[PDB]
Amino acid sequence: STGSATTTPIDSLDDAYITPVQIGTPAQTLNLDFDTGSSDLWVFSSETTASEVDGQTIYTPSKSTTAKLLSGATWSISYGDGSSSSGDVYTDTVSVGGLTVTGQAVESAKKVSSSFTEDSTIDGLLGLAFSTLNTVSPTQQKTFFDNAKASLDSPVFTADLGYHAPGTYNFGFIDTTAYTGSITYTAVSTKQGFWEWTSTGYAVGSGTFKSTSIDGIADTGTTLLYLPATVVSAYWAQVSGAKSSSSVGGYVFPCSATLPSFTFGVGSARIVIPGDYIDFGPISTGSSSCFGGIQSSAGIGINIFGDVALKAAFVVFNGATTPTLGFASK
Repeated sequence: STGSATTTPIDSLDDAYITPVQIGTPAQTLNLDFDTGSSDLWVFSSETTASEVDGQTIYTPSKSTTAKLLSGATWSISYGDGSSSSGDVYTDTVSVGGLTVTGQAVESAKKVSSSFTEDSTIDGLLGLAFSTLNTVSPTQQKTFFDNAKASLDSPVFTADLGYHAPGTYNFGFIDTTAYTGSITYTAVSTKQGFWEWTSTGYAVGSGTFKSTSIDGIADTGTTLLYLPATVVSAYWAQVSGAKSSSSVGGYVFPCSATLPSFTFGVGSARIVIPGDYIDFGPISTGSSSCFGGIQSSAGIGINIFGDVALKAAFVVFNGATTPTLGFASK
């Protein structure tokens, strides 16, 4: 089997991407944030505290003939940005882009933090990291990909995120028309439950490539590119007037600036992030100070190849017995 779904930026900055997901019988379609940095599929629901729902589409398990309470199971998650959610669990039929999993754990939110309430466009998350990070207790549950894997033509999914435009998540096949050149594959460590890999270095604009190992995770659920402070300083030093602002919470730059590209290494191959991808606009409406899309990972504890990096590539998440990651230009 295979599946293919379009993923759409939630706003003009590509702050996140939403992908329609069918849950239950008859289908209830929710727009979920596909997140390769977590492993819970959770949704706004009929059980969510009413004061914490503001425009989201909710899953109502009582209206699904295939929903079954997973008795005794609860979940609770916190994300790197400080947001969180928690609740109980149903199993139900879940389909993405024509690909159907029966018995998928659908984690129903009873509580969500302010960040989620305030974002009307995201109805929940669909985790695509390794199932070892799934938070369901006392019986840990499998991700949608893990459940689908054995049925898929090939045990892979791909992320093809657009810059200021829609893109595609495919399951079970590699669309050879979706990228240019060849795909370069690189080793993955699953020891922390992430799609963790090692970049071979970086370049700033037309500068010389610096060969250096950068351990990080491929994370579709993080907006920006978070790298070591040395690397990030080297980038922003090429932008006149750029500076790290503790009050704003990262590097800002004059909105009048032209940003250089940023290149990262995948084995001997190179992915170029155009400068435009690194502009996240005025820090506040009408400001001439703009927020940078490359930020320091210092104090996160891990480097994160978020959407800023991933949308510059066609990315293969290979879930074979020994997982790997593939990157191609597009």
